[PDB]
Amino acid sequence: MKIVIAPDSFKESLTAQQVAEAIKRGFQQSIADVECLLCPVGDGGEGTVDAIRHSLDLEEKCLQVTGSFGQKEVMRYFQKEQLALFEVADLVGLGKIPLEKRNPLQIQTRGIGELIRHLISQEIKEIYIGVGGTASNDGGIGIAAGLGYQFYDEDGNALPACGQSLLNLASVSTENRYKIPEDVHIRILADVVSPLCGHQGATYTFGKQKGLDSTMFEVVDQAIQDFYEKVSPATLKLKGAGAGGGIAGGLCAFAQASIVSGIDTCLDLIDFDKKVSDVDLVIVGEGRLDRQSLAGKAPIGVAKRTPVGVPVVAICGSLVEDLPSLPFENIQAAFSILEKSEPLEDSLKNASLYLEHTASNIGHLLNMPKI
Amino acid sequence: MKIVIAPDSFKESLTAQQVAEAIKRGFQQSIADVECLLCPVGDGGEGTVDAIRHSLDLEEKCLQVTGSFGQKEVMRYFQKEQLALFEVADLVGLGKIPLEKRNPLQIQTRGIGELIRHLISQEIKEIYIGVGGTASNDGGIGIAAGLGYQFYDEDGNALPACGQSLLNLASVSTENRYKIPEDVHIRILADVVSPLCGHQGATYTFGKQKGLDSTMFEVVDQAIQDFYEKVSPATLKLKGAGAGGGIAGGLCAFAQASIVSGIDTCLDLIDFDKKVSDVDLVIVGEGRLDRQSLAGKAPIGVAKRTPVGVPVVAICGSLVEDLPSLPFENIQAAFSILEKSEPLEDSLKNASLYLEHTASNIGHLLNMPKI
Repeated sequence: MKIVIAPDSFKESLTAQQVAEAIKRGFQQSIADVECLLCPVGDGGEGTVDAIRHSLDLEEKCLQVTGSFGQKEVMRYFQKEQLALFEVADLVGLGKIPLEKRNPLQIQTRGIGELIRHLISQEIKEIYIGVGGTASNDGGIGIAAGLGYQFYDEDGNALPACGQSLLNLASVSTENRYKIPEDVHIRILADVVSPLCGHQGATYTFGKQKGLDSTMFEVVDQAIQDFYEKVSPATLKLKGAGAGGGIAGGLCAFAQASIVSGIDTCLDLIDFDKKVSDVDLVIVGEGRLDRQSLAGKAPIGVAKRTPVGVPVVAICGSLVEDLPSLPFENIQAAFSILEKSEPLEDSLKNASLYLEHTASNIGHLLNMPKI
Repeated sequence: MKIVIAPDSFKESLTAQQVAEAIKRGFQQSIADVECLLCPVGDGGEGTVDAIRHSLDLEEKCLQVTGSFGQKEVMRYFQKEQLALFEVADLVGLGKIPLEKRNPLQIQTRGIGELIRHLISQEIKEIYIGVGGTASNDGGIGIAAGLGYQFYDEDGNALPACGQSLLNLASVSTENRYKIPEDVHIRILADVVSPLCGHQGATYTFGKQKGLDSTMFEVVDQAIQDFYEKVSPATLKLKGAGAGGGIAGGLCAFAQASIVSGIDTCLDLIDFDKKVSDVDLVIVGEGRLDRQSLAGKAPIGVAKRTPVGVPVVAICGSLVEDLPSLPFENIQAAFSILEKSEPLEDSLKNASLYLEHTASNIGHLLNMPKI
């Protein structure tokens, strides 16, 4: 019996790789003679790159680039031939910026632009960018500045490249703008269709979680709009241009990048379609399983690509009550790993162990005879 | 496919019968040809008699007895063939007395004695009594005062019958002591091993859980110990005698009652053995499957009685961390119905929907062809 374990990561608890391994123990502990293929995935959220890295041989490289606060910092990315990959969070990620230094309007992102230029010079044709888990809200101006663009206010001053400056933006020079070769494809793995500006835009949707008082929302969101009205108004219509506090947009208007399905892309990169060829069972999952995760998130993404006749089972951190009755399509069952009423932070902490227990219990049920 | 659903009750949530019906539903929607036999069980806790009545025909009878505050109350008991069962909770039960009048030392339990005498006068030889979920803490004097014993204070006045009088108890007259026929057997179904006194006795273990304040712990506990030292010293050694604020002790001391395994006794009454003689799956479970009291729990008891070769799946409200590795004591799998992190109060209310979903998910895993 071959089981393909393709879980997403558990937000604030475990990487997809850790989830997959915990599930594998449970099954090895309960089903004799069983092949468990680990195939951790991602839907575009932070960690999605590390997941792909487990199914695709890549080489880790580093590059000294401008950090989130000016000083030179080393950024990472992964290559394989003319293919490269990297997470924008590896530079300006929230998970590496202590709260004492959290002003989404002070953070710099140009370093991302620099990374791209070096990749092109290195003869790289396919650049997959992960966005998300970011702590910045600069509508993307950093990517612009990082690609040539220069800004000025009501006075011909340099104007520091940061979100805060978008407030005092007037003059804009698009002279020495870096040109991306037409044979180079940049793709942003998206996990959300949030637009640049608006109530559902980047500033209103993710501004609070990353140190921005609601008062500045209505103002900053406005400055971001004017900025694009001048340089690239067509970007204001792009679906997921809001991801990364506007970084996704900056990448579309200045790096000619396009935003694609985070999960579908990930699945193609790791050869999921081949890995599930002639398989008995497929395990799916994520931290919270809701109506949306069954709409276009990792879980359903994996299920949709599973051969006909192959049962799919979900093992999640938790299930919301607004879930459709199962089986849902090919998803035959869905389990929550929670074991007892306890604080949330204790569940997240024992998730690995809980995951194993659930895999074992499920295993035992499968080992059960038939009468 | 024959299934026997033998769950215990889910304290402060559902009766064993309700739990079983919810589980049944889940299986009737996930398994094509399911034959579900509901067999609710109890281990002595409040609700046990009710579970028994679903598998054993008993005529419901009433009796005008002395209530918990003096006035006349109508207690209930159930008789079959020379046999009778009743729960002490039906008179002094916690789930039958609001906190407005909640004063554990002011509650009178002589009504239980009254009922027992009536049972004997009805020529009943087998009496099974459940002691659980009580609201009183009188060490059991109420049982004695209900069986003939009389008490007097420091100067010689007839002291009222309640925990409080234990504090002014000066002397006890054993004259009008009611004599229990030698052909009468009063057995107590207890789910606790708590002794009468001490730091793990009736007062200290369950006194505050409802009523008594911590400041009066020593006074009441010592006052109770003095009472037995004067009338029934050995009873102070009986395990479980602490059940029901001491009522289990009183019964043993003044009614020549014995303390038996609640769950095991219950399985015999409902005729569980034959019910599962040729079945394929037995479902068990309770509100909280814990280790500190693992051995003794209703679930494991029901399990160890399931025939050889018959898989047992436990479905519980929650599971403690110290649970042994599966399988253990016939239990092949142990699920928690929990779906998400939420206050215990919400899980208790949704308990019914959760059980249905968990049984549903289990059935689907059972319908999957084996390899």
